[PDB]
Amino acid sequence: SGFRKMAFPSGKVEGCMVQVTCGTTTLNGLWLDDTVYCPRHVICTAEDMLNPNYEDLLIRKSNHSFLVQAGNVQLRVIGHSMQNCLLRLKVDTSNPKTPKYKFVRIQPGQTFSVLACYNGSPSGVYQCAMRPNHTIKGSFLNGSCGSVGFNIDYDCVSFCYMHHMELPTGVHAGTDLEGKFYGPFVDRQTAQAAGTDTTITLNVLAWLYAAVINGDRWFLNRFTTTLNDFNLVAMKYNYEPLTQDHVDILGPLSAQTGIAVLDMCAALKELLQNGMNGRTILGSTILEDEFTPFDVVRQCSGVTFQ
Repeated sequence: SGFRKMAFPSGKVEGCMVQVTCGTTTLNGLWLDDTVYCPRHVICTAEDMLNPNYEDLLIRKSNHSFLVQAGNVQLRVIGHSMQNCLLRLKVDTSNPKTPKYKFVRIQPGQTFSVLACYNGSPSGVYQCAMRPNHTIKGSFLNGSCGSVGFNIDYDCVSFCYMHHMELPTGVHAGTDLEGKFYGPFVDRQTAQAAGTDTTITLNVLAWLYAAVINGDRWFLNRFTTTLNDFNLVAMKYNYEPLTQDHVDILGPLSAQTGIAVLDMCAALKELLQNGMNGRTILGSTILEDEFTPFDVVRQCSGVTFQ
């Protein structure tokens, strides 16, 4: 029993974190095999960040312009190249702790674990959801750039996020491990701001299924709804439209609980229109949207508390 925002064990990632310094700028890097990946803005000073031309700034650097430190050991850079918004620093030693891994670009609404790091030293781990507006509500301080996001599938680490910037509202923006930003953001100091966000409908439904699996049905009702009628309510409450693909994804949870997807949608519609009347669901007083259908199946029992 219980239901918590649960991160994946971070050990496999901790062994890959290093520190990268260029000039007076230091941030984190990810060391896999003989390559260290880090934000390319490590080559920028606060002043360069106003209007950096990375091609021009990088051509002025040599391999020894970069200092890479793994724990107490200094790694020697023997090559460098830029890939989108990341730098790939080839070093003379292969990381003996490299786990089996993959680079994946996650989609909006999906979740991942973040290993917050400073000076190449892991400091904390927590779960984040990629918001529909392509930002994440992380917890980062100066020096956290290069910290990574990941999911673990068996013993394979699927890296999906590298941290690059904080936006005006305190939320965060970054790239996948190929250096492509999530969202319309860029790695330069501009007036860019997070666009309007929306609640992740599929995740809210998944979590309501989790509540039933864990033994709570107070919020269910005798009604059903069509996808279109549900979506009229979703637009009013700033929820993403429900799609048939979402309905299909919810099949396994619907099967485990015996509650048809559109019937759970009718329950959600009522919760949105009437509120929760002082009650809680899985300990929460609000509708949680940062657990995916996969997250629920991962954490909840496979047997419903009927």
